[PDB]
Amino acid sequence: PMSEKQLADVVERTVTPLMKAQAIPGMAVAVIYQGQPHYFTFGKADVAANKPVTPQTLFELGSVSKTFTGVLGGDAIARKEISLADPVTKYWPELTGKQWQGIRLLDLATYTAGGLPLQVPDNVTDNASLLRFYQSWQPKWAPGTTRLYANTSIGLFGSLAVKPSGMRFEQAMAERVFKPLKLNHTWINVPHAEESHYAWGYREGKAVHVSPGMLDAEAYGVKSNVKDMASWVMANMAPETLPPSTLQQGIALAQSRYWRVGAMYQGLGWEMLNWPVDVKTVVDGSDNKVALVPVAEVNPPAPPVKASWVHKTGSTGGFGSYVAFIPEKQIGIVMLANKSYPNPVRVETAYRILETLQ
Repeated sequence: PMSEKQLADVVERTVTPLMKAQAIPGMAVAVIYQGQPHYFTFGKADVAANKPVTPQTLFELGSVSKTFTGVLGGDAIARKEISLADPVTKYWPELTGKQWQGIRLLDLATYTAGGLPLQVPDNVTDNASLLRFYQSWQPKWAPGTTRLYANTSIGLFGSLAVKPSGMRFEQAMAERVFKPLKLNHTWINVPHAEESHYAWGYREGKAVHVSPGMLDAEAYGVKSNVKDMASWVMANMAPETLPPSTLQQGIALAQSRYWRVGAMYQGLGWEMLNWPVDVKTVVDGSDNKVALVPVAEVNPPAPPVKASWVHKTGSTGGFGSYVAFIPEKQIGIVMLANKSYPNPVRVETAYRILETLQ
């Protein structure tokens, strides 16, 4: 096996030229190897203040948040509070339009409603306007037949999935996911007392934080540090080491295979490819296209496959994050950066580091 010094050299030799070429001010990396997290930090969390990235620096996870939403939804299924087969209208009866007949929680969770768009419009700022948005939406294809990656899809899934619990989404996430996993520095809203740890993001050289928006918490709103994110990867890679619970069951539901697009399988938030797989296949299987694509159904959904590359990319205006793991090999990686840089580059960087552990 690689020593800690050998692993540090692999990470540093990869990340240093990457950060220079991409103008990424700061990165935090965790490698999961031999059952242990290994932390590596680089650069600046706050350029103007010359504050370094540390293992306590909070980054915006952007769409990596969808993995938390998927697991929380899986937990609600395991609690018997919701079923993926339930109609959307069971949880939002005001969605009376005929286009909503036949659309299920499954379709919201996995982007198969028939072309719900990527973003909630910024001018939609309350529930009355959000209702009008969904009631005006016209699908392009029948439900359960196409994939279009969308915050309006999985974001609405998360909001509806928590309704039987009596808690708002943020409360439910804290009580049912963050707290049982001891993710005590993972936040949907960064508390005032934690702001000193919150990195700035950088877009066109300017310091930025994610803007508020409807469904933000559900689709892109989690902030976390590299230590909690390493714990999140460990819990999802080896849920059998957790005590028996609805959360453990929900982790399994989120890594179940519901649809296939090419070499990618869609979970709840998580996405998977069968392992072994070449890096070019992972890159080609992780583009969320602007246009709709057809899907193949996995019926019934297939339970988690240990021989998988499991991953999620995510960004905000100022941040770029990536998590990936291979349960068969018990290796994984977290890369948090305070600039958004291309998703294929995140995959290539992660794949190269993980390949040295094999």
